[PDB]
Amino acid sequence: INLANQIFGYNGWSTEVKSVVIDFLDERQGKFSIGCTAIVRVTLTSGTYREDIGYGTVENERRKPAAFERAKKSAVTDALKRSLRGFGNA
Amino acid sequence: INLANQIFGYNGWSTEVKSVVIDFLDERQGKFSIGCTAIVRVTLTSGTYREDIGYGTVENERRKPAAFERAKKSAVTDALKRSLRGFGNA
Amino acid sequence: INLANQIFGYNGWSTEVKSVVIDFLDERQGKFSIGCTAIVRVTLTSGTYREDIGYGTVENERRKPAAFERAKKSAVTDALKRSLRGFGNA
Amino acid sequence: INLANQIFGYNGWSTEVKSVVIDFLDERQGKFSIGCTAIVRVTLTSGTYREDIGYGTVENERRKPAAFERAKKSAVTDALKRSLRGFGNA
Amino acid sequence: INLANQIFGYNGWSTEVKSVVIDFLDERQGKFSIGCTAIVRVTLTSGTYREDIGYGTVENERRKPAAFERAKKSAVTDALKRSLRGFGNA
Amino acid sequence: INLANQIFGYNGWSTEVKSVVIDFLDERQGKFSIGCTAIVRVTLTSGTYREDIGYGTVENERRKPAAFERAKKSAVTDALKRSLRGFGNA
Amino acid sequence: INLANQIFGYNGWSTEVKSVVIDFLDERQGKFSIGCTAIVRVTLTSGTYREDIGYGTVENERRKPAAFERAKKSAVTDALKRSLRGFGNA
Amino acid sequence: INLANQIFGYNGWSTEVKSVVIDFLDERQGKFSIGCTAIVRVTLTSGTYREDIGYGTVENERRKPAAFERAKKSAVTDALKRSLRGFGNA
Amino acid sequence: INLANQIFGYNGWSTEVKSVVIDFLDERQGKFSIGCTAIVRVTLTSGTYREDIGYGTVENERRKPAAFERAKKSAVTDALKRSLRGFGNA
Amino acid sequence: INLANQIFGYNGWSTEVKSVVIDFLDERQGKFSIGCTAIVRVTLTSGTYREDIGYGTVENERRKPAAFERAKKSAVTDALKRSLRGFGNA
Repeated sequence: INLANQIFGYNGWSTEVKSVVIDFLDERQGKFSIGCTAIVRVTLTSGTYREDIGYGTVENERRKPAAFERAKKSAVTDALKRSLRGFGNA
Repeated sequence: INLANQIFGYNGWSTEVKSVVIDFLDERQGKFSIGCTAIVRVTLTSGTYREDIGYGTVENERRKPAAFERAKKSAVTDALKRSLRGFGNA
Repeated sequence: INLANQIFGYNGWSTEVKSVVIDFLDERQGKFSIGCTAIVRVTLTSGTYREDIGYGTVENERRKPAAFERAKKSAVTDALKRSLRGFGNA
Repeated sequence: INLANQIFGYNGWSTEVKSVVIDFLDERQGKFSIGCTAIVRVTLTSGTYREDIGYGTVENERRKPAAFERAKKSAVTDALKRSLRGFGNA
Repeated sequence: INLANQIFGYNGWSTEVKSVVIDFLDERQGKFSIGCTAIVRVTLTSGTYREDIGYGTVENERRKPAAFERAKKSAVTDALKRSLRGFGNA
Repeated sequence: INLANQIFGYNGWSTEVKSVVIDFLDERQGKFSIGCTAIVRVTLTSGTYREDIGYGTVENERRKPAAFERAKKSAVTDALKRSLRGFGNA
Repeated sequence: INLANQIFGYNGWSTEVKSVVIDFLDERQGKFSIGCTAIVRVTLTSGTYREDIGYGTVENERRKPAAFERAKKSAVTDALKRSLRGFGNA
Repeated sequence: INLANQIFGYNGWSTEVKSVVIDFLDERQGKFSIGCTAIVRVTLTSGTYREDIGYGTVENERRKPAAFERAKKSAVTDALKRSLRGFGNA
Repeated sequence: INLANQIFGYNGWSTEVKSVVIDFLDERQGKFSIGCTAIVRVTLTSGTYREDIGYGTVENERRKPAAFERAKKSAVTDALKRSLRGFGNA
Repeated sequence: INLANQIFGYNGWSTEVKSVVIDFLDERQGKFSIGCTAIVRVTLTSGTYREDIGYGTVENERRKPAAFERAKKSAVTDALKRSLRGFGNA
């Protein structure tokens, strides 16, 4: 993630999470196999964006952190997917 | 997709997903046959937009990654359809 | 479709799929006879727009590819309706 | 329609279908008597719009997609209604 | 209506149908007695406007053109009501 | 009503029917005793708006023009109430 | 109300009825004891507003003008409440 | 309230009633013990704005002026809370 | 609260209660243990806004002022949470 | 959070809680295990924004401050994730 804040400047690239929505909710023998779709929209200092969508899922999560960490992995998967789409080296 | 970044500038073309919708969900013998339609937008450096619409489907997906890669691959095929429709070589 | 990119410049005309809506869904003998209507508004550089409506239909599509095909054919019909509606030769 | 492109310029008038709605749906002995109401808004190069309301109908069309052409005829008769209301010869 | 196009410039007055609503629906011995209220706003070239509303009703219409000409007569009656409301001779 | 067009210029004052709302509906022995509240807003050439509310009610109307003249009379009495509020003599 | 037109100019003080809501409806021995709440904002020529809220109620109204004079009296008393709020003598 | 009109100018301080919400309704032995919340803002001639909420409650109000106190006393106490919040002496 | 007006200018800060919401309603033998969530946004004269979220609760309140607790507990808690977040001494 | 006020100026960064929503509510042996997601958006003086989401959970909270603590500490965890994502040292 810091590689992005390294290719662009400390005030070069921005983030605006459009929508983060739940896909399903499971209760099978206490397992919570749930996923989420997140759409972040980066904005370089040149006013060029790269909106995309990423997914984040968790399988068992008995303690009920299934809604805890799914959000962060989904959001960071989308940040990685934006770099995959463009700005691979610049 | 990288060819689009090659033909345009590194800050020449953009992407604005505005409509990701899942149409049907199946439960047949555990298999999930689901589809998704994605509509994106592009603010080109010259301010021209080749909006379009793409579709992606998955047949069995026993582990339920059906809702996982449907969105990503629908978005990528719709971005490909954007090149297919307009900007054939430029 | 490429003739539109030819009679105009590579950045001459635009496209904005305003509304794609499906009308019905059939299951008679496992056949899916479904049709959708789509509205688009191409935009010339001068700013003139041409809004239309286009309908795309499929008859049997037993393995349910209808949703995949309906959008593409509706968009193609919509664009042809634009071409006949205006800018026939310029 | 081409006569309108003749009196005006190739980039003189516009078109905007913003309200296309379906009043009823009949299945009398398989026949589909359905109608639709469409509202267009043409815009001259001088900026003087002209918005009216046009209606179309179909009587039998035992083919299930009787919705295929209703929109087209409603829109064209609504454009004809715009021609009738104003700009009769210019 | 052509008298309005005569007193005003061909590009002098404009028109936009704000709302077109259906009051009721009757099925008495197959006869349809239905009415609509239409609100249009006209706009002179000087920027002044004259909003008003009009009503159009049909009694029997056994063929069911009851929804066919109700809208046209409502819009016509309401433009006439605008003419009587203001711009009587200029 | 014409006195308003006389004290102001033909292009001095305007009118904007903001909202017409039907309070109730009656069916007693076929008689329709119904009313409506119309809120119009006028605008002088000096940009001084005068918004108000008026009401028109019918008592019997066996033929059912009860929804026909209620709206027009309500709009008229509200336009009159606007003059009662301000612009009495100017 | 005319005193407000006297203290200010003929085009100095404006009115904008923003929210008229009736809270309840009674049918007790046919008598209608109903109330209405009206919120309007006035505007001086100096671009200073003075928003408030007033209430108009009626008790018996056997003829059912209960919905007739409620709005008029609510708007009147709310304008009076604006006068009490500010512009007491100017 | 007049002290506010004294500390600032006659056209220096404004009022914008934003949200009046009725909390509940009581019918106990005909007594109406009801409360209301009013959110208003004031605007100073310098462009600064103070926004707050105020609550008004009534216990018995056998005659049912309970809704009458909503329009007056809740707004009054919220306006007082605005002065409490700021501009205590200037 | 007055200390914030003291470090700031008399017209330097602003308050905007964005959202006051009820969380729950409890009726325990007359007790009302309810809490409310208030999000307010402040704005300094330098155009530097600062949003946050505050909470205010009441335990027994047999007299039912449990709804009025707001602007006296919850909103002032948000005013204090904003002060804690930033502008600790300036 | 004060460290952010140290690296940036007293009027350098901002905060805007765009959406806080509670995920679930548990009533197990009186204990409440609830979670909340908050989306804040910091804004630097240079018009650069870190939009992000964070989560806050509470397990037992028998007294029911569960809806009280989560709102504050989830927003705090998410403002911390702001620094975790960007502006590591500046």
